[PDB]
Amino acid sequence: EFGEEMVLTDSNGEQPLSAMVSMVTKDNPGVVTCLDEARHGFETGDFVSFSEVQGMIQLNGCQPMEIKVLGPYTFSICDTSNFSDYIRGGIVSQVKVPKKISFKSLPASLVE
Repeated sequence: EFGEEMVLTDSNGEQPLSAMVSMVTKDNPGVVTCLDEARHGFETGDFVSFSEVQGMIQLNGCQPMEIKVLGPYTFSICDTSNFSDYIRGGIVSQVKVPKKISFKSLPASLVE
């Protein structure tokens, strides 16, 4: 936004990605925003979980969900109408959803 760029020391780097919640709506889907002092790194289809929320904790205790990116600091989440109203707290991180070579074989097949 401005020309400045702070002058602190190194903080971010390595390890998974994370973000903070500045404001979220209780809709289906709902539109949430990120913290000015934070950056988002998820695309339409990624997954995120809740950390320490006030009121809207049910999300954290219900496994991660799928997000939607509307903009740089704008984005939506799954249906959050079946939970309490967001009061405070709430950290959005990037869960480690399955991404390995998982396969299943019910029948038997040795040599065709």
